[PDB]
Amino acid sequence: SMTDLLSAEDIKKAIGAFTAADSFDHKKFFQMVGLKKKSADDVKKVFHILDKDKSGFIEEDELGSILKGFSSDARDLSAKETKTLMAAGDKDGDGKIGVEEFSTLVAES
Repeated sequence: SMTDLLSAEDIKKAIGAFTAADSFDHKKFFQMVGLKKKSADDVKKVFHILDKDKSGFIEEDELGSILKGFSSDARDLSAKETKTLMAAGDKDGDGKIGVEEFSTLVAES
């Protein structure tokens, strides 16, 4: 889980409070979820949870799957988010998010 690091409450509200909004851009959700509340290391703690067999990074395509890790209560990465959230979080512009970019996504939102 990611409650000891990331604000457990935030993730609960941010995830279940935005059905369509976050559906467009989770960036804002990134703020409400409380991912910024901590540092890249803290947020990364979940990255190890979700990025278990992603070889260090998840692909925008599969990103919509791994999404449920946190979003299991909300929706997943759709066309909009793949291009919006993945392409954003992965500011480096690699179409994917790895241990390196997962820190950048914190600076994004």
